[PDB]
Amino acid sequence: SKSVNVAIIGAGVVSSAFINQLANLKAPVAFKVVYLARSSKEAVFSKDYSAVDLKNYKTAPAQAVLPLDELTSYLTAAKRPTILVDNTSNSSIADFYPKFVEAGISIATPNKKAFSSDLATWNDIFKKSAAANGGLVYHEATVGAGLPIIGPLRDLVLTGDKVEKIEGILSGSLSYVFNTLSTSEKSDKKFSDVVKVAKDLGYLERDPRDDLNGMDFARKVTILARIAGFEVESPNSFAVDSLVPQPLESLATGAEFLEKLPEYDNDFQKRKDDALAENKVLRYVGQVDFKANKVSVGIAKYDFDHPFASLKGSDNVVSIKTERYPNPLIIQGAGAGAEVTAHGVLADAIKIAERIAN
Amino acid sequence: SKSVNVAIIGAGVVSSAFINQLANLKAPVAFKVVYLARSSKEAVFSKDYSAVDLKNYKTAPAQAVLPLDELTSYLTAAKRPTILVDNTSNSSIADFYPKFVEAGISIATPNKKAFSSDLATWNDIFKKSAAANGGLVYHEATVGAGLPIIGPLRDLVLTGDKVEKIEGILSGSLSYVFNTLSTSEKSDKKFSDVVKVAKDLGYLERDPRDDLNGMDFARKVTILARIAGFEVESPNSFAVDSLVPQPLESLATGAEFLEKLPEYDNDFQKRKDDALAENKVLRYVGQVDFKANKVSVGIAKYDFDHPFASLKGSDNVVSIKTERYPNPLIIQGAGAGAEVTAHGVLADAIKIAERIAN
Repeated sequence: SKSVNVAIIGAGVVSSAFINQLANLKAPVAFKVVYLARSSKEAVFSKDYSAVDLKNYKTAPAQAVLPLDELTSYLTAAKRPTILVDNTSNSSIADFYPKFVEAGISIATPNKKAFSSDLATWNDIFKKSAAANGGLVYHEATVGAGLPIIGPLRDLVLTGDKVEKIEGILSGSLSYVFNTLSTSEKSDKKFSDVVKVAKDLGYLERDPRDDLNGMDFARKVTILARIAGFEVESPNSFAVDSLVPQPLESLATGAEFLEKLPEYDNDFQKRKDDALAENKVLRYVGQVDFKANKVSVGIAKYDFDHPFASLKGSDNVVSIKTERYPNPLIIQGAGAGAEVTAHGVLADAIKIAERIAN
Repeated sequence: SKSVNVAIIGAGVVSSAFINQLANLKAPVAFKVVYLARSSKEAVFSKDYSAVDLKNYKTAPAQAVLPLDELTSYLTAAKRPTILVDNTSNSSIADFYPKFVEAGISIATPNKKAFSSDLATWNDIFKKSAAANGGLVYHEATVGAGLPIIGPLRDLVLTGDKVEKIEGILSGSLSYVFNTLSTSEKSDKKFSDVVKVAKDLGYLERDPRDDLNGMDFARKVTILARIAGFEVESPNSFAVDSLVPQPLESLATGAEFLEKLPEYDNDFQKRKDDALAENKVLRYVGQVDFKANKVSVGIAKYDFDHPFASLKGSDNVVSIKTERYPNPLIIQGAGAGAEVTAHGVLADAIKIAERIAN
């Protein structure tokens, strides 16, 4: 009986999986899609706020995309509780989050641009969200896709627990590289060989240096740190050890990087064998250490029986050590993928709907 | 600015841990406690619904507790959104949940008696909850205390994911004994000596057979199965391999049972030492197998690399394999304790207040 209006701004397979899960959703609160941008130029919507048929939105009559200023006024004029679903990674759309929040529009998004920018933007979003009639901001899918990381961490902070240590493998592609490369047994597999097979399997982009610089990893560490109380200024304000070797960053094309990368496999082989000599595996981790007053993203060593040393494939994992959890809360699973990301976004949008629908 | 009325029913260490966490809460929703039952005979409440001072409820003028039928009328007469916090294990208040829910009173509790009984009681509670003006029912603290298990599992079922395999260690007591009695090495430590430690170390209660029959384990498995769609009739509808030998069940004293347990110390030694030759570790797990259409609670052999083979003492763990998670979602951490249980109840209460307050 209760209902909310939904505006979907998507592009790729995450948006396609979200619409399909939304169309097949059987829930108490009803969702009515009034705006759906298929690409960066087309959008499906009616002047009378008629429901967009999610079964045939791909062939429905489309118009030019409403600018963010005009989309806000369009959604406000319906006089209904509305949720904005930002299924992109667009920095421009993320810059418009404060305007959406003031106008009473709620946001459910996997985009982490607005949450891993400057600290001022972070404080600005949630201050206007806490204000009267401010929209709700749920962003569980920004860290670990549908894994329950941000939600349980916010409940920890809200009820009075004090977090002292957050460790995590928050990149599916880089988790695959190190789990395939560094185990508890002797191995001769080369760093460049696993990078090249991870690229053609789909874990790394066609140019792997976008994933190997650890910047996307650092954005997720910034989000968890700010939720936990470690108020980081930006993902550039702490140490992020890029996996790209220094003399290979100026190369313009990916083929030149993949051609020169194998000449650094000797340096990685010795480092992996050096840690194996002291009975440890290598892992590319992000750490929020309140005790050490340190936030960092880089390679670390872990004992053979450590939970991180038994990760398989591209599984993500996060370890949350707090005052009430001397032994840390550990959550692991698939941290990426179209369906699991769309699940995290839809779960957030349902929680918002239960709170604002009428 | 917005608020709900709260009626707290409690007893011992969890109730005091919850009241302290609620007294120091800095949340956007206000909680006005209009009824606080300290013991089974004394309660603090006023004719005018005056708020109970949470820092002085112990040294306040107390009245006789209101019977359940009359407590419901007292709470509904205020015409305010109300949450009942049931910090007990009492079976009479659990039986009254349908009356609480139909009256519009929401419930947040760690008491699993209402959720681990007959299947007709389970459907009745959530049908009256789903009905118009029905109270919300949040019970995350029933399985794994404050660990995020029921929440995430409800979400993926709600968004259309198909569960196919749930495994879990759900007893801190039984997790301890099986961790310090079955490893990848080789141990002559016998079954009685491990139990004798927890016999008087607070892990096991006065009568060790209470935490060895696996019935509390079976209660939590029943809850997870019903959430995921395996509608179990009762915890006595599937196999529960009690660790208490049958000839020892007839004894009336826990000390007399423990002294004749070493008769089977060599039988478990045979069980333990043999599984090691198979490169397997013995763990006491609960399983919800949708493919085999079977629920069970008992001993099972697990590999050395399996996550269940390296648990930190009494840490609980749950594994959820679904259509979207071929590699299962795994959540582990402390599954018991007054502060972490109270946190699970408080986080649920906050989620309820976010949905009903005005």
